[PDB]
Amino acid sequence: RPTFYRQELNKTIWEVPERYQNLSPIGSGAYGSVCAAFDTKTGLRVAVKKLSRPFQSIIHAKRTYRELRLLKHMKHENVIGLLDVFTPARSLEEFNDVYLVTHLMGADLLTDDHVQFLIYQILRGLKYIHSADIIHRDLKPSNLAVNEDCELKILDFGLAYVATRWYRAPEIMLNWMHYNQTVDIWSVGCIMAELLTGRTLFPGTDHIDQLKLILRLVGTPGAELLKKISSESARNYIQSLTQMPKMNFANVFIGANPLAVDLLEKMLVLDSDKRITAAQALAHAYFAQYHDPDDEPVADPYDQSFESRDLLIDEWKSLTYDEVISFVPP
Ligand SMILES: Nc1c(C(=O)c2cccc(OC[C@@H](O)CO)c2)cnn1-c1ccc(F)cc1
Repeated sequence: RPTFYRQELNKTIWEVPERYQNLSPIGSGAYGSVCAAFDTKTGLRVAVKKLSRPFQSIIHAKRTYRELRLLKHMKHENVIGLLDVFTPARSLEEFNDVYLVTHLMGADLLTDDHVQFLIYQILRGLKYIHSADIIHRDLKPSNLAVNEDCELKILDFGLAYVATRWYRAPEIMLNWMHYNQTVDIWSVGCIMAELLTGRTLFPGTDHIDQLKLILRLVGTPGAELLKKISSESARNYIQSLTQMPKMNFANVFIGANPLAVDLLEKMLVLDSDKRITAAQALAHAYFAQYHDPDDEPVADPYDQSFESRDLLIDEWKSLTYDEVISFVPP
């Protein structure tokens, strides 16, 4: 066990191991605050998220457990992974704080070769994630941390402007049909289109407007898709709206690489059974310059049985401590 040091930066208190020096506060969030930090052991710059209020409620307790379990499991070039996890607490009883340490990236979310590399990496990262039955579910430019090699990593959570709903698959925002992993692909689509044009594709001012903007482009659900809407409420809503034709995506993404536009038509379909998977998306002609199937690996199986559990603050708290204790750096 290493020795720690204390620090107040931005009204929040920080208790890290000496091995992490020069804490620079660089971003904040709903579930915590990230500091930049130099790691004396590896000689690398790293990020440190101190989870804010990790064990305040059953919802916080579970969430904290969830975050740790996922980062511990993520091992991939395009997905943010745990370099170190620690706590100033010397026992489970005192255990009140959780710090997560990962790589320092650079920034967030240009030429068609850039879009290609960036989107390639996101989709290489969603192939993996998706392979372990995980769905990012809130994929957006600010969970996409790039450095100057242009090298991408998917963040579990971003930093703090961009509305989440600007990037949500209709299905999982209007709760309107059975959803699958391909909710992230809708987002990648929305992200990809932004990189190409410079403009948010679906810059909606709320749920109803968002749906208006998506339908402008993609067209109202036809009889084959209306068929799969499970909500009495939403079928009503859709069918009542004034009917819109589907657009030619070349007329909307003009001068964009025709292969880029083909990938877009393939990602931005309402019918989540038709939508292109990550694994499929990589084999698209658009990525010819980077696609390599012997190097788009899948992930170890991931036990999310815990998601279906109702436990007590203290129990979750204990499982998390377990995961701190059971860590091994790479
Ligand atoms: N690794 C990162 C970053 C970054 O590296 C990052 C992201 C965007 C911008 C950014 O700025 C870097 C420079 O401005 C400061 O050196 C860093 C932001 N959050 N996280 C993160 C940390 C610990 C976790 F457990 C989970 C996620």
